[PDB]
Amino acid sequence: APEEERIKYVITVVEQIAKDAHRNGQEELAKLAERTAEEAKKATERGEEETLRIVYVIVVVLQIALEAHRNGQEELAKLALRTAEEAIKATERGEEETLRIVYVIVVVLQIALEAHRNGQEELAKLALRTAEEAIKATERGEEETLRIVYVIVVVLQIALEAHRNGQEELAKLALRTAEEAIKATERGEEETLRIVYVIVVVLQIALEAHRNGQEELAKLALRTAEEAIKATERGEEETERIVYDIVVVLQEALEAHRNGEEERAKKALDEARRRIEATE
Repeated sequence: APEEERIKYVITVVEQIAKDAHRNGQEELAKLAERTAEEAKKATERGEEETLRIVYVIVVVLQIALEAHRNGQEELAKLALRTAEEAIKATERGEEETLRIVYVIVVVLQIALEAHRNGQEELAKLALRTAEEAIKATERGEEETLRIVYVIVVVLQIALEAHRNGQEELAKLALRTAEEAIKATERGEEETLRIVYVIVVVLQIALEAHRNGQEELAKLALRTAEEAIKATERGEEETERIVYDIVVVLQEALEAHRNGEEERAKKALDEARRRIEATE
């Protein structure tokens, strides 16, 4: 399993740095390596669970399209097919986004492995703390995607219940809400891909500069990628605030639909749609 061998090598290298730091006496490097190696384990475990929920979402959206076609409602089946296609495009973008983030971590840890092996302990500590911030930022993106997945799953359940209850207006309005949530996630993936590629370029500068002996250039480039990751985290914190404001609206739509007040549930999903379109 190539998806399993690359992760094992990443964790093995960092754990090897922690053992070498302890025998040499650098506990700051040891505690930084041990914590970074653990953050990678949690990012891998959280990534595996994130992949399963996304597959589950795609099955549900496709399941609705096949069911709505058999029940006669064709306009809802086309809307679910359009929603499913964008969910697939969103997942494929996340795959390339994940593939570039993994390369980010590998390059940084390669800098840390070479810096610690060549004696530059201050450069090795700088690389490991940048690697940890990159993993922490990735975990914050994984948790945020899971929050987005929950928004989609709740909306998909409303559309299925409304479809089986003959409430096509609420079913179409829900799928449209789930549709915009996927479009908003796509636009966030596009802007993130532009940032991650920019960070890859800067990290390749530090790796080559260290191998060629430009230590001052290597530290400044590695330092530049650190604040780029930190600046990206601060911007993502604001996006998390809006999503929580959307989840509260979906809970109002859930409670209005289960209690029969369908007019309040439609107004709630409509207000949530305007907020989603404004996010990105």
